[PDB]
Parts: sequence; C-alpha cells; structure tokens
Amino acid sequence: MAELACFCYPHLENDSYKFIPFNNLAIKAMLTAKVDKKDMDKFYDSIIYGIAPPPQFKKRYNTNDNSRGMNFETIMFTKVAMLICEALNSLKVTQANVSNVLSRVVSIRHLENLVIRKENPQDILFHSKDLLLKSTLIAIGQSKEIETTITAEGGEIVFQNAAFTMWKLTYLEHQLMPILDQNFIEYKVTLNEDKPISDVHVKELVAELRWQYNKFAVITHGKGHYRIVKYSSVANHADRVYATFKSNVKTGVNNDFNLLDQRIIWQNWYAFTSSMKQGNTLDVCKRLLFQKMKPEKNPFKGLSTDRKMDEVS
Amino acid sequence: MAELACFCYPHLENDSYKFIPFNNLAIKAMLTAKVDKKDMDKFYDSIIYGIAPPPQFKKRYNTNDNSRGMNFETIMFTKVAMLICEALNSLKVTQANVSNVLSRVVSIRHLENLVIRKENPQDILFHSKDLLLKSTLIAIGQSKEIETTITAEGGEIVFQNAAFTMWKLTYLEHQLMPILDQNFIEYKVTLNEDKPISDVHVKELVAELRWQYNKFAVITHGKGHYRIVKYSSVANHADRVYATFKSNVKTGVNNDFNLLDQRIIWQNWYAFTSSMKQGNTLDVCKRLLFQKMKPEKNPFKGLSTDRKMDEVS
Amino acid sequence: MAELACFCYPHLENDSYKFIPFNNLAIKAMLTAKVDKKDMDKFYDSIIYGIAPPPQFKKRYNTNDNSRGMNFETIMFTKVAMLICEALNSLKVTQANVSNVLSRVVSIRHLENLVIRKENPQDILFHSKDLLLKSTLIAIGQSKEIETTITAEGGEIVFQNAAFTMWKLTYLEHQLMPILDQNFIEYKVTLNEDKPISDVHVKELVAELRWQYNKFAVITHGKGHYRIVKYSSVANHADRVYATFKSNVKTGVNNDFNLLDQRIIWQNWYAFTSSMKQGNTLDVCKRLLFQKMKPEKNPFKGLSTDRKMDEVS
Amino acid sequence: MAELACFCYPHLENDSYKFIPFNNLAIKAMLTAKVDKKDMDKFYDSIIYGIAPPPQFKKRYNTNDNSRGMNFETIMFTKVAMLICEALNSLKVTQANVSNVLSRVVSIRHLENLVIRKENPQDILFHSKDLLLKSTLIAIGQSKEIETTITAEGGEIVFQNAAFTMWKLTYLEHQLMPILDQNFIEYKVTLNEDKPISDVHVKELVAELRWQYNKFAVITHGKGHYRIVKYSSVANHADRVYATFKSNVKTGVNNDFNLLDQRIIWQNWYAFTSSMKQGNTLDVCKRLLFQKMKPEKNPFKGLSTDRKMDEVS
Amino acid sequence: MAELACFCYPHLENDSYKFIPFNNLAIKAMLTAKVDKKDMDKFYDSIIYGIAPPPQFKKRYNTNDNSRGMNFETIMFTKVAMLICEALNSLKVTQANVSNVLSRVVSIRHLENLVIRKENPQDILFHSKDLLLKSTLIAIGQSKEIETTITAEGGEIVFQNAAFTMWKLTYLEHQLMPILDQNFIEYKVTLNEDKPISDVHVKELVAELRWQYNKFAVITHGKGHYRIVKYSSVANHADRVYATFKSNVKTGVNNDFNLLDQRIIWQNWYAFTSSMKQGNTLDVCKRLLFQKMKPEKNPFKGLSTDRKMDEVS
Amino acid sequence: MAELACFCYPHLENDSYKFIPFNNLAIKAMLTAKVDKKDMDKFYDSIIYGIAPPPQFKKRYNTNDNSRGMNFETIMFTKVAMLICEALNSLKVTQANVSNVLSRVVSIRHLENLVIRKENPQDILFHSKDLLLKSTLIAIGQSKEIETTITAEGGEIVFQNAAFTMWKLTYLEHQLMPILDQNFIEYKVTLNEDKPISDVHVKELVAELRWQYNKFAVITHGKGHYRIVKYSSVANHADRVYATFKSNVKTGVNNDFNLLDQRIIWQNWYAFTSSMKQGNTLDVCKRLLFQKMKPEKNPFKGLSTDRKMDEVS
Repeated sequence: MAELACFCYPHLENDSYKFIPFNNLAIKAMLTAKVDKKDMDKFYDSIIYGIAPPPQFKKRYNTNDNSRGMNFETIMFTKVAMLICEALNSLKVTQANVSNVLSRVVSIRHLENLVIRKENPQDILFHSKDLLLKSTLIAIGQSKEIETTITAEGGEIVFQNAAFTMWKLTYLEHQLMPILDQNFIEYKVTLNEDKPISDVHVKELVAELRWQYNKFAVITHGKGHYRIVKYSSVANHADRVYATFKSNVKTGVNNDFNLLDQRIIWQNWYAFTSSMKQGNTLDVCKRLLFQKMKPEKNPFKGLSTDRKMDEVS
Repeated sequence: MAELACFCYPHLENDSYKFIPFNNLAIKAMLTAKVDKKDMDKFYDSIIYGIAPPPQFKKRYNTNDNSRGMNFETIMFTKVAMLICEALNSLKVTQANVSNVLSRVVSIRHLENLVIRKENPQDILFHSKDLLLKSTLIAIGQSKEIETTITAEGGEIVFQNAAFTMWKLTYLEHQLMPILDQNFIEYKVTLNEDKPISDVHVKELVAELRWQYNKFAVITHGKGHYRIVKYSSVANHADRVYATFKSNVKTGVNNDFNLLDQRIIWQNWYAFTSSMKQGNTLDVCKRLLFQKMKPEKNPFKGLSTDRKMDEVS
Repeated sequence: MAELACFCYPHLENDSYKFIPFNNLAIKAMLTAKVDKKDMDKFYDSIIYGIAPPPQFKKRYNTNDNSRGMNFETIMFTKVAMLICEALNSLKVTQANVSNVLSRVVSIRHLENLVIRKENPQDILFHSKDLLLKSTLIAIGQSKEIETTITAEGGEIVFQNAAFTMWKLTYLEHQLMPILDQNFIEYKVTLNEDKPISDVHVKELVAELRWQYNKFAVITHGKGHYRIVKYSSVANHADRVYATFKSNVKTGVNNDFNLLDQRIIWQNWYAFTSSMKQGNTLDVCKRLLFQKMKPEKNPFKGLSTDRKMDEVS
Repeated sequence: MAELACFCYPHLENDSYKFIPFNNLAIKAMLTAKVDKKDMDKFYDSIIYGIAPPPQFKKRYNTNDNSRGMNFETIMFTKVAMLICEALNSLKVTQANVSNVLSRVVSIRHLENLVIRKENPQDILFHSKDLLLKSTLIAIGQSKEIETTITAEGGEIVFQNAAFTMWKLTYLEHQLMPILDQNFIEYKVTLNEDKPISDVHVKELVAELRWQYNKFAVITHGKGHYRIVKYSSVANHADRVYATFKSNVKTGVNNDFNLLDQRIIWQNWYAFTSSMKQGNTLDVCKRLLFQKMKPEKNPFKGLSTDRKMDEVS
Repeated sequence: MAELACFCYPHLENDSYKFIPFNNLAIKAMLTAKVDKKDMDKFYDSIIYGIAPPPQFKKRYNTNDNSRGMNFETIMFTKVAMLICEALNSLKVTQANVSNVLSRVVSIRHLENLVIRKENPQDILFHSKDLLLKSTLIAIGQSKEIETTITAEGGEIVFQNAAFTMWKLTYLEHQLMPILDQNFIEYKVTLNEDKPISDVHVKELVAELRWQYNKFAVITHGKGHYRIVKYSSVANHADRVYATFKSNVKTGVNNDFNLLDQRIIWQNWYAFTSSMKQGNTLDVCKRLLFQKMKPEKNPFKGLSTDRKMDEVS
Repeated sequence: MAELACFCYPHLENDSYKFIPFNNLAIKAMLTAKVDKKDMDKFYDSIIYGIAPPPQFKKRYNTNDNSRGMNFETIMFTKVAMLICEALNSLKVTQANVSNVLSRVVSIRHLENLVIRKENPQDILFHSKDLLLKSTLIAIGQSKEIETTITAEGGEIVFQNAAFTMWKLTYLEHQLMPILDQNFIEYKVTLNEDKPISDVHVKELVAELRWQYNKFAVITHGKGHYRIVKYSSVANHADRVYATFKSNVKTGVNNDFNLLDQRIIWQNWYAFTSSMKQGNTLDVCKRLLFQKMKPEKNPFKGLSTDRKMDEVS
C-alpha cells in the first residue's frame, strides 16, 4: 500500500545515490510540525533526529487519531527499511530514476514476510545472499522475474506437490501492518519451477483444493501464482483487480495479465478477467462474475469420492 | 459405557426400593480393600463412609494405574448420581426388577450433558420438572420414547431448521469422562417433532451438510437421530454398531434398527445397515462399506453451486 | 502434649461447671504481662479480651522466640477448643474434679484430626452426634472405651481388611502443631470390632505389612491398636513408652499395657514390652531391643513369594 | 526405537560419506507432501528448507493425529542429531556400508541421556573428547565394547559400591521421547570395570537390592548390565527380549546373550533366558516365568535382619 | 483535626435533632460547585446525591491538588460517620446546642481506631453496647470521663501490668488519615482503673520504660494517660500543647491540665508543663525544655542492671 | 565450623602441592557410597565426577535427613572453594604440612562474607589483589596478622569513627550456612589501624554503644576486635570461649587471649575472661558472669543525657 519513500530517502554520494532509512522519532517530530504549502514535497529536517519523510505523507503513519497507517514505532519498521535500503543500494540508481523508484507501490505485508523468512536459521534466504537480493528486488518492483517457490513471500507450507506449493498467509500476527479483521484466512499457490506443468500434478492439486478448501475460490491478480480466498470476498477482489488494470493507463508498467491454467481458476473469475483483458467496461465485466452457470465446470469429475474412499480405509 | 450400579445402590423401603448414591471416599476405600472371591458381587461396607459399589467394579474408576474409568472424585460425579437417583425414585421399582435396572448400559457423556442442560437458568429443563424426568428416563433406558430436540442430549446449536436441529457435541471439555483425543469433532441432528418431514426442509438440511461439513459422513446408531462424524472414523463406528446389534441375542431389548431417510444417510452406511438388518454376517457387510460406487448418489443435484452464488453476493 | 487447660477454663454455673474457650488475643496479652510469683497459677484477666490461661503456661505457645508451642493464632485452635468444650459440657463435672480434668495430657494432633473428621460431609461423625461425643471423650481421656475404626483418629485409608484398617497419618499438613521433620511417615492399624480376630485375616494383614511396608516396624504404645513406624525411630519410641509407664507411679491411671497379638508385633518390641511390664529396669529392657536374633520369627513363611507371583500375572 | 535415518542423511564427499542432520521445518514440509509410490524410499527435497527424511518415515514423528513419534520440534532433537552426526563422521563409512549403518535400531532415550551427560560441566564426557565418542559409538551400535560405568547411559546415582553403580533412569522428564505412564520407575546397575567381581561386593549389592528395592525384579536384556524393574512389568519385558532374540535370524548381529551372575538375577528370569538361549519355543519358555517355586533361591540368607538391626542403632 | 460537621449534618425531627452522615459522591459534587460568598456556611444540595457539607470545608478533603484532607472515598469514612451519628443520636441535642456540638475538634485517628476496636469479635466493644457508647462519647467530647484501658483508643498491647497498659499506635496502616512519615513510632500508657496506683507497680512500669524504650520520652497532653514519643519529636509536641492551652481563652472547655505522676514524666516536660500551667509566656517555658540538668532525676536507681542480670540467666 | 578438607583436596605437582575444589555431584555420589572401615580416611573416587571428600565427612553436608551441614549444592559453595584454593596455592605447602593445613577449623560465614566483599565493584578487595590474599589467609588461619577494618569480615557499616568501625553481620541472608534463628542480630567493632587509640574516640564509641544498642553486651573471643551480642546470649558465648581455650592443650596454636580495653568490655565478661586466662576452672569462672555488682562500672558518667539533649534540638 505505502510507497517506497515512507521507508528511505536518497542521499547523493557524488557518483550515484545512496539510500538511508528514517528514524521513528524523526517521523514523530514531523507529525507535529507546521510547514507551509511550499515545502510539503521536500524532506523534513527534525533538528534532533535527522531527516524525516515529507509532510505530505502525514496520513500514512499510525498517529493518535489514525489507524490506516503502519506501526512505525515497532522494531519491524527498522528491519523492513534496512531490507529496502540494502536492496536499493545494490541496484545502482541514476540522477533521473530516483523520482520513479521511490514512487512505486509495494505490499508492506510482503516485505515483512520476507524479513521473517531471512531470519530463520534454517531457511535458504538465511544462507544465500543472492536469493535474498532477488526476492527483495521482486517485492520492490525493480525486477523482471516471476515469484516462484524459492523466492516466494512466505508463510506456512500446508501442501507441497512436485510442481506446486501452498502457503498459508499469516497476516493476523504481523506487527508493521496486521490485518484487523479477526476472520481472515487466505492461501496462495506458487509454482516450484517456471516450466510447463504435467497433467498428473494438476490433478493432485485440484483434488486437494476441492476436498479440504471447498469454501475457497481460486483467483489471480495477474502475476504467476494463484490466490485461494473465500467466496464472500471474491467481490471486493474483483473491484481491486479492475482498478489496478484501469490505473495502468499511466504507462510505467505494461499491464500483462497472465491468465493462468483454466482448469484451476474459478470459471467465473476466468471469464471476468478475460473480458477485462479484452477491453470491456466494468459493469459488463462484473456481470460475468455473478451469473449462475453449470456448463462443463468440472474437468476432473470423480475426485471427491476417491478422497472419501481413501479416507475411510 | 458404565452400568447404572456404579452410581447408586438400592435400599429397600418396605414398600418398594429407594436408590441412594455413593461417596467418592467410599469408593476410594474399596479400591484398597481385600475381599475374597465370595463377596465380589455384594456391596462393600467401608466402615467410615458408608456403602461402596461391589469390588468387581474395580477397573471402572480412575485409580493411579488406570485411565479407562471415570473421574469419580469430581463434583460432576455427585450431580450425575443425584440425577440418576431422582429419576429412578419416581419410577417405582419392584423386588424382581432391581437386578435388571442397575445392569443397563448408559452413556456417561449423555448424562453429564443432561446435567449441564438442567442448570442453565434459560433452558427449559430448568423450569419444566417433567421434561427433565422424561429426558433422564430416556437417557437411562426405562422409557419407550424417541430423543427429539426438546429432550435431546445438548451441546451448542449450530443450525436450526423448521424440522431439524444440529448440535455440536462438546465432549472435550467434560469432567466425568472427557474425550482424550484432542482432534475430536462430532455433531448430531435431532428432529424437532416426531412426524413426517416435508421435502423443502430435507433440502435445506442437505444443502448445509454438503457445503459446511463436507468432510463428515451422516450415519445412525439405530435410534431416531443422525450423527455427523468424519470419514476417517466411519470404520470404527461400523465395528461398534455391529457388536451392539449382535450382542442383542440377549433379549432384554428388541433390536429395532430405525433406518432413517435414505436421502440423507451416506449410501454406503445405508447399504451396510440394511444388510446387517437383513441378517448377513460381518465380513460380507463391511464389504459394502468400502466398495467404491457412484450410481445415483446425488438426489438433489445443483446445491453447492447455489450456495457459492448466494455467498458471492 | 499440652494439657486441657491451655484450651478452656471453667466457669461455675451454680449447679456444676461450664467450660469456655480462650481468645488468641487474650493469650497474646498474657505473654507480655508482668505478674508476680503468687499469681502464676490463677487465670489471667486481660481487661480487653477476657480471661487468659495462667502465666505458668508461658512456654506452651508459639511466641517470637519459641517454636515448641502451638499455633494458637490459627483458625484451627478455635475449632479444637470448641470441640473440647462441647465434649466437657456434656460430661457433668463436680466441684472436686475440675483440678483433675484440666490437668490431663492429650495429643493435640489427635484432636485436630478429629476436627478434620467431623467436617467431612460424607463422614459419619458429620451425621451421628453421639459418635463424635464418644470419639472426643476417648481422645480427652474421660472414657473407658478402646479406639476402634469407627472412632479412630483419622487420616487416609490405605488398606482395609474385614477386621483391620490401616490409616496414613497426615501430620505434616497440620496447622495447630504440625511435624517439623520433612521426612515423617507413619501409619496405624485399628481394629474394626472389638472381638477375637480370625486366622485367615491376620495372614492378609501380615502379607501386606511385609510386602509394601517392609522398612517399618509394628509397635504399640499400650492401647488397642498397632503403630507402623520406621526402624530408625524404634529407639526413640522405646524411650517414650518407658517414661509414660514409669511416670504412672502417680496413680490416676492404671497402667494396663495391652500387649497385642504376638504374631504381628515386632518380636524385639514384644520382648521389650513384656520385660518392662514384668517390672525390670530400663537398661536391662532396652538390651532386648538391640539383640540380634532369628529363632522362629516367621509364623507365616512363604508369603512374599506368593505376592511376587500374584503380581507377575 | 527409531532408526538412524530419522536423524541424519548421507552426503557423498568424493572420498567417503559425510552425514548431515535434518531440519524440523523440513520434516514438517514432508508430512504434508504428496509423493507417489516410486519415491517413498528416496529422500525428500522441500525446496525451502533442504532435504527431509524419506516419506516412508511418516508415522515416526509427532503429527497432529499421532503420539507414537518423537517431538522433533524440540531443541533436543537438534542436539541428538548433532551428536549422531559427530559420531558417524569420525567412523569412516564406505560406499557399501551406508545402507546398513542408517538402518540400525537405537534407543532415543539412551541418546538423549548421553546428550544430558555431555553438557554437565562437572562430568567427564564434558572434558574427555574420546570418551564421548566411545559412548556415542556404543549407543549407536558400531562398537564392540560393553557399557560400563564410565560410558553408561546416565541418570542419578542412588548407590555406588566398589564394583557396581546403580542409576535411576529419569525417563519421565525427557523431551524428545518421554515416558507417558506417570507411574514409571526403573533402575539399572552397571559394572565399574570389566573384570571378575569379588564375593564381598556381590553381598553388599544384594543386601541393598533386597532392603530398599524389594518390589523390583533384577533382569537383563542380554548386554553386560542389570535392569531393576517392578514385578508387574516382568511379563512385558519377557515378550520383548524374546522378540529381539527371535528377530535375530537376520544375521547382522550375533545374538550372544550374556547371562549375568546367577546370584543376582531373579531365578525365574534366569531360567527363562537360559531356556530361550538353548532354543526352546516361546510358550514353553514363559511357562518357566510364572511357575511358583522356592527351592534354594536365597544364596545369602540372613541379610535383611542385619539391615534392620543396623538401622535401629 | 477535622470538625464533627465534616461527617454528619443535623435534620430536625420536630422534637429534637437527628443526625445523618454524608455521601462521598455528594462531597465530590461540592468540590466542583460554584457558590457565592453568601452561602458558604449553609449546607450544599447536590441534586442527585443529597446534602453535602458546606463549601467552606473545601480544603478538608483529599482532592486532586490536596493531601492534607481525609480519604473520604474510602469504606472507613462511612463507618466513622455511622459511629459518630449513632453516638450523637443517643445524646439528645437541643435547638441551642447544634452549633456548639458540630464545631468541636476530634482526632480522626482516635475514631478510626474505635471503629477497628468494635469490629473485633473478641473485643468487649463488640458485645457491650454501652461501653461503645461511652467510648465514642469520650472521643467526641460530650463526656466528662477519663480514658481508661476499657475505653481506650486501641492498638496492640505490648505490656500489661496490674495497673497500667501500654498500647502501640498503628497509625501507619490507617485508611481515613494515615501518618505519611514512614518513620513513625509511638506508644501510649493508659490506667486500668481510676484510683491511686501503688508503688510496686510504678517501679515495674519504669523498669520497662527504661530498658526497652530508652530512646523515648514520656509526656502528656493534659488528659489522664501518658504518651511515649521519641526525643527528636518532643519539640513539636511542646509547640502543640502550648497552642491548645493558649487557644483555650475561648471558654468552652476549662483547661485543667492533669500533670501526672512526676516519677514517670520526663523531668523537663514536667517543668515545662508546670510553668505553662502557672501562666508563663512561651519562650520562658520552652527555655525549661532545652536546659541540661542532672539533679536527682533518677528516683529508682539500680533498675537497668537488674534487668541485665535477669536477662543473662 | 567445617574443616578445610570439606572444600578442597591436595594434588601433588612434583615440586609442592596444588589444591583443587570438589564437585557437589561428586559429594552427592559419596553420601550414597558403601565403603568399609579401612577407607574412611582416604579420598573417595566417584567414577563419573572425580574425587570426593573422605566418607568420614558424611554428617557435614545437608542430606535429606540432615540440617547441620552446609548447602553444598549452591553456587556459593563453588565460590568459597575457589577462594580457599586460590589462597592456599599462593602459600607454598610442603610434604609435611598438608595434614596440618587441611585440618584447621574455619568459620564458613567468614569466608562467605569475604566472597561477598570481593565481588562488590566498589570495594577495595575488588581492585587490590594482595589485600584479598591477606584477608583470605587471615580467615583460613595461616597468617599472623590481626583483623582490622581493611581486611575485616564485612557486613553493613552502621557507625564509623576515626578509630573504630561497627559492622552489622548479615548472617540471616546467607546461602552456604545461614543462621536458622529468625531473631538473630549481632554486630562487631573492628579497629581501623593497629595502634593506641586516643581517649576522645573511646568516648564517642561508648556514647553510641550505650544510647543505640543498650540491650547488647560487648564481648570478645580473644582476637583483636569486639563483638556486640545481646545479653540473653552471653551465657552460650561463655561456654564457647571456654571450650576453645580448654581445647588448646593441643599445642598447634598458642592461646594468647587479647583482653581488649577494659573501658569498653562488659565488666562481667572482663572478669570472667581474666579468670579463665589466669587458669581457673569453669564453674568458678562462670560464677563471675552471673554475680550482680555495681562498683564503679561507669567510667564516662553523664553520656546518655548529653545524647538526649542533643537529640531534642
């Protein structure tokens, strides 16, 4: 949600730019400041604690009368900012890229989960110093790779095939920006290797997404991995994928919606996304999300019964 | 599991019999006693605390080196024994019925749940003094009525139709005899009124037993209510309904297996019970419980999709 | 240990005497008083809290610089004093018996255990009002009865025959005068009915006193019940039974040592007590307590092996 | 109980094999995997946390619906695996021994007790680096030595002679695989030096195994040390020594049952083991374990009386 | 310190006056009120909680910015007010005495200690209903009696003669108005019966006031009992007895200073009080309190040595 | 109380002896051992934990059935043993001194207080490495110096003159061997510099030992410092100084009783010690300790009055 500027600021090192985090006490001194409408876009200078983000980012931090910001007063904020800076310092920035590299939108939950991944002494982001850089660059947005299992967000593995991996997103026990709804449950399926999947494996995946998580729809936000989210939410997700697609007339990213395997996606979401990709307006697209239909929406018929009978014995 | 003798003893009151509970300290004094094999079947007399159950009930109480008994040292034991005695004192017993009324098998969990029901100041067993007597007599076994909603065991209502009621059995947080497996989940469906159910109501029940609890099979132990238990258990239940049916060559109860509505019972369990009722041996009956089949096992096709589409909006 | 005067005082009610307890705050005011050696034997009058025991009982209560008294500041002291008074008020005392009824020696632990017995809603001292009077009169010393099971001290039944009963003395968790040694373990065997015991029962008792408690000697202090105490203590007990026997030249009690069944008592203690009863001096008696001997000290040979073989299967 | 493969896996280092432990998070990812019945015997590869034991070891780890595995999620699992690997890395393995060195059966409790021994800064396994290697190799099974006091399992010394040592096994307060029965008590006697014991020392041992632990039988599982276990268990031990002896037709170990000193072993167990060693079937062997007999089963008569008389004074 | 009006208000009952306490919530509503300087002396009427003391008593209750008031929000305030009202309701008041009976000065600590005395089920103020009335009337000031032991303030008896009684004032653990100095220790000696004391008793008192409390001076504030207070305070007491004596030109009480036994009072305080009683000014009186002198200030010489020698043995 | 052998053992290092402490687990293994009466005086060898003190020191350690030993299982035991060894390693011992250097009697409380002194980062035993050696050698007994302030035991300074220093002994909050009596209070006065004290300083000391601690007698055990202990104890101290003096016919120490300044010592103790030094028997010496007398026992008369008058102002 938040931009990259809320976490770090650029400091020109006479060849290229360095990036330095903020202090929570420098932000706290900015929420109380009184600056005029000529200096909202320039970084603030709290004499005692250093530089602070510009004042226009007021309503992005958890003040007294605010709850839609992030808990910047936490030990996790510093870790996430150090992660972002360590990533951006490797990637050399130029004098004409700074304004377009600190203005990108990132998911703070993704970054916090990467932090949690890199501190597990038995992970592989804890040993491999290059995999962590690749993961962080993918999360930031300055990379052209696809999020696979080895650089995925993280969570808790609840199913592992020879080609897929299901993670359970632990967004309730976060600190920097936890989910406030106490009824949140969500999963995601990431591919192990970017390559054509076989047919015996898609069946082992769908025979588990139908028996265990049957109250959950399989959708995708465009990139190369599926998201498992309950039906009573599929509405709000549609109104959130259409915005981003429509908010991409600002050409800084080419909106290349990667419609994944149709034998796995919910047929209604496949229809809606195919329409939205072909260039149809909103209200004619969401019409395809609420339309009842049962024409051939079961590729692999005779799956749940097999699981029942294998469970009995 | 335990008999009725473990909870109370008969005391002849010169017209008919009275029934009096035991003391936990009188039982504790019996587990340590040393009686010879002529007096195992006669009640014990612990000089200080009164009468105690016969010594042959040694391995029915939670000693130091035992865990398949009941926690008689608890405040719930006294409540359950008082309940049993208050029920049996109403029903007048004769000098030739005592040996056949304290030798019946009861479910201690059923009695404990009745106790929990009668102490809820907003129940109806808390006001109506006759409904509690009917419920307790049904639980004991000295009644010819069917367990309906108004005299059911109890638990926590998770679904209520116009004709059915689903209860969630809280067997883990019991005291007298809790379930030791920490993965126990089980439900039961009881009818509201003993009368023919309509067809629009069976559909509202099956449209909920297929969407929410899809990993659970619908079985029945013979009486007039369904039990919802997970598939990985349907084996052990079959080996437990066949014993009781086979252990009814001792004619004190006429084994009248009430096969309930076939549109609700799992078809495999319906076949197995119909066979066992027709008088076939065990191994040819359980053969019908593991046989894979999908010939017309969906009376109401097109139900889960309706629930999906009603959930989306 | 303490006398009966430490718990109650006599108040003349113009026909016979009444007995009234003390106040702990009246005793506390006496430990600080300053009385001259003419009024040590007369009751004290603490103006604010009433009468207090005579000052000569100074070193009988737990002061700051004392630990061989009793915890009179406890709720148990009041209960024990009320028990003693309720017993002595029934037994009518005369103007020439008061000085010889408050000068008797009692075991405070016995009285506290009686108190604990009478408050157990499932005892029989809790119902029968006459059994409690008999028990308390036996404990005080104004009765000519023998302590049987039904009026015994109390504890925790660890074995119950058809003729005997073993109790485990809980002297560590007392309040009025607990045992300070944290390695104290002791039992006592009381007879159920005062009558000749059979022979099949003495064998069931000795087959348990040899298998379970083999590190414990069976002794007796004179009255009609056995005491099971470990060998490393049998010395101090001998020096305590000989004193009481020798301190009975003051004829207020006829020392009638009831040597119990020789097939149960430790042969050394039987010899020592028989000698002391015949009128031999101390050092020639205790000579029989340390003399090694194995001439026919096993009446029932072949007992422990039977228990081993019954335990194996 | 568990094999050596559950703790470590071999990694070929181009001269011989290295051995590396597992990660608990790599095992947790294997219990959820879905592998086909061609790859059950090959190590698993959980992309994120590394290698994991083969899937055929499913029911060897404490899952949700399991309790007969080990608590692999504990800090003790890692210590035990590091111990096993440090032992096996010293002993050079060859390309034709790996399949027969990770398939051996070990006692996890033995290994955990060795771990507890090596971290006591005042032990000798804490200083001597070679004694720890000898102890661990004895525990694993790749050594031809006998477990003496200096390389024993461990516990708490409750008796120490000039030739023997009694340890009290603390199996209830373990973490990797504690005993679940809360009535477990067991001891073991190990020899100090492998050499002929004198006669004045066997008497000091038997005079303590008869006075203190009289409810305990002295048995042996074949190796060079005695085990003190209560009689109500001697049945289950017999059915467990006979299996291992009978399961040694697979010649990888020569079953050399070292019947220890007959003056110490329970005569029934000596007879049973001598029979089973001579090659008699089970039911004729266990016949000698339940047969009552008292022909000359007391070599040193007049021992307990000496202890009584030494305790009195 | 506080007046009697702070605790109760008069309500005319058409024959004489009744007295009713206040509510703490009615006082809290008065501290916030805004009354003009015509109604400071008339009782306040907080519409919701009733009558409240006049506003001129503002700085007599513990507000936020105050600590020299009393903790009126405590359960002790209500008890003390009920005590005062129960006393004043017995004593019939007339239409020309109300203004002079609620304007008296009382010691709140005295009243709180009386409350503590009357709730001790083993006191005598707990039984005798007339002694409590006498005590409370003495404390208030509407009685012509002398505070003896049986109606004394209270505390903890630390010494009791045949004629005196020493109490230890527990002013630190009060609630209504505790002493804030955490180094406060003070005693008082009250006479048992108002009658001439013997000579053997004054010696037993002075032989204890010289050995135990030697750092404490014996003074008196005028009434019939001694106060034991440490020397570093005898200054402030002198400046407090002289005020009250000088503030008695307002003749509502006849200042009759009862100089007690000169063999007990500190000679300097005896001289100072005799002077102040004869009618000398302050600075010439306090001159006699700091003058060093040792002419015959030991009536009973040879006392501490006797106590030493009695302590040795 | 304990000897030096209970803390360390000698190990011959081929030139002179080294000294090494014990392990608590090596002592625990010795209390359970079974050694014959030829090897009681030779060090024990617990195979697992090393050397252990000889078995004749059984009743010197806190077992289960013992309380007159020391808490060897504490972290303080190791510190005290390390202190003793570090002291004895400096002082070179010879092959004919070991038996007479580990047989000396030391006060364990003194050593524990030295340990507490050396770990205070603001002491001087924490900086000066030679003062700690001098202090420890004085405590052990291998030095010919007098305990002055700079090498004193320790405690809490409650008075400091220009020539004396009073310490308050904190023996209740020790760990290795605390005082069990909860009414223990004791002080000691040590000289600052070994040199003749003036006369204006002895007066400042006695004017404080008479005002504050008047219930305490000033005694001395022979060395160069006074001990302040309450009168009710002066008996037991006399029976303890006479033993040591009489137990010095074993000439390993020349009993040189240093009778200190007579103007400070209690005159009775001065008389008793002078007698015992002149060579009179016990019962004629203790006669001088209980004799009442007041002939010129006040050198500085007119001291307490000065303190009163200085306290008033």
